[PDB]
Amino acid sequence: QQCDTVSAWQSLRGPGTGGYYLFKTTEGGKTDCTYVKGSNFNDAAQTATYTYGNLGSGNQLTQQTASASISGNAIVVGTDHSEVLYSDGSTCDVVRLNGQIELWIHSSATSNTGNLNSCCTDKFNQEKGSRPEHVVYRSTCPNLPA
Repeated sequence: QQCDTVSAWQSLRGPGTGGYYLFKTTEGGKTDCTYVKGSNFNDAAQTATYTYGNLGSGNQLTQQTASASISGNAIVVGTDHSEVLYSDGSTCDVVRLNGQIELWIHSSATSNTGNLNSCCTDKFNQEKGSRPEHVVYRSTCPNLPA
């Protein structure tokens, strides 16, 4: 019931393999197959390399890298501070960034998007209020870089 979230670092790192697709967001105009993928995890410093992007041309994911870090209860990539609203550290995250509510899903969770952690879906549904949602992930998205 309490749906106790993991820490921002535990969210960022996740299972420590694979990556995350943006599943739902309040933000319109988002490019299909938006994703992030962490690597080079430094548990002591709570830093990682992020590779991120979305669907580009030629049915290929774009890739750009950045240092990811933690500030308070936010995952920091460039100037973006994504505040962790709920994460299980395993399969899904709900974050707030630039006013938007975002539900991210691990690559392992993409085949059953109707059976996600109830804590994630409840948090997303509560926090979006009356704002329309947008679905960004589709099954035909390419696999993540690696």
